[PDB]
Amino acid sequence: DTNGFDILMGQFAHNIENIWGFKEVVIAGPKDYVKYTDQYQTRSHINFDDGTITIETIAGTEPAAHLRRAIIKTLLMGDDPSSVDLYSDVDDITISKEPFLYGQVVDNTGQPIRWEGRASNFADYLLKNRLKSRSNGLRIIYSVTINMVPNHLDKRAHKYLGMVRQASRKYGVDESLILAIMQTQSSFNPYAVSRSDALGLMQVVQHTAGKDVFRSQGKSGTPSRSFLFDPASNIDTGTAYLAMLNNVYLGGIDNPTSRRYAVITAYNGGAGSVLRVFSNDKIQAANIINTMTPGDVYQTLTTRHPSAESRRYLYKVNTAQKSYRRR
Ligand SMILES: CO[C@@H]1O[C@H](CO)[C@@H](O[C@@H]2O[C@H](CO)[C@@H](O[C@@H]3O[C@H](CO)[C@@H](O[C@@H]4O[C@H](CO)[C@@H](O)[C@H](O)[C@H]4NC(C)=O)[C@H](O[C@H](C)C(=O)O)[C@H]3NC(C)=O)[C@H](O)[C@H]2NC(C)=O)[C@H](O[C@H](C)C(=O)O)[C@H]1NC(C)=O
Repeated sequence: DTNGFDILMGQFAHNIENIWGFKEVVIAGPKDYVKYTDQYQTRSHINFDDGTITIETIAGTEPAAHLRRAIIKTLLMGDDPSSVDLYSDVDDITISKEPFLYGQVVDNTGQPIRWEGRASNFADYLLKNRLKSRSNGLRIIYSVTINMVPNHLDKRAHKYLGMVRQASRKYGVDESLILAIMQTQSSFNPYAVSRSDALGLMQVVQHTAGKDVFRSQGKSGTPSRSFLFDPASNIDTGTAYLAMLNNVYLGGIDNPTSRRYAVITAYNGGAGSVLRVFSNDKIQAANIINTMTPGDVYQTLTTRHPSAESRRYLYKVNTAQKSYRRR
């Protein structure tokens, strides 16, 4: 095991904790892109659920200078998530004719940003007119907040719809379920990384779901971090696990709506945990489910299942699915 990945997460967080204070240890998550540059002095934070871009620095020397730098690079960054290291300070951000953010944010001119010229003017504007300052209690932080367009979610999702269509046809899993999961888990952030090393758009863990999927396809080993950070691959894997959950691990459930509630919960909690909500023996755990209505099942799962994380998850995913379901 290269748990030596845990180690440099530990090293990463401690390097930040040293420089920013334990009060300011902001680190990438499933719905939050956070990239440190300039030796942990400058950080760029995209918050994908709230539609905000926050670019901070704590450097006491020419803060505007390299706020400007992060601002231009972040706006123009070409999404290759598999080549970006959010647990590192090395600048592995690349400028692209087609920035990942293109269309999700407009300058104060109202124009989408794709050229270094326009990006530059916009940085200069923000620096002159929206420069903010804060202090942790012990040292001064300079920042710029950039609001993303109101329909930024839809813009982002548009990138992956084709993949979702394909995966859905392939594995017989509803588009709306894939989209509802993906939205809930990452808000369609391809750089998404969790505290349990779930990876990518559909937040797939390598040694559990990833391993199962490979095995179920005559394939050997476990998907790498590069693989699960490639949109197409990740969505195909996640969707495959959705199908594996639905046919194999939870096929005992007869009612498709009840199976779905079970499948959704299990995607986050494991089918094991889900079955052991009805009882320790998979057999009549399944038929206790076969006695209840789906409203029951959704009830019993949203209230009486161990992981609080899961109980909210099922509520969340079903709530999103209802909006992606109608066409
Ligand atoms: C962003 O939030 C994170 O979301 C992730 C999902 O989007 C979620 O990851 C999921 O976590 C659960 C466990 O927490 C995990 O479920 C396990 O899955 C494996 C693989 O199918 C099961 O192991 C198999 O068990 C069967 C029999 O049941 C065996 O026959 C088979 O051989 C086993 N295969 C392997 C490779 O071991 C496992 O079943 C256990 C062993 C059991 O029956 O008791 C499941 N666990 C449980 C408890 O049932 C799920 O697959 C995993 N990944 C995905 C893509 O869904 C994150 O959860 C993390 C890991 C967490 O625990 O916090 C979510 N949270 C975070 C913080 O990242």
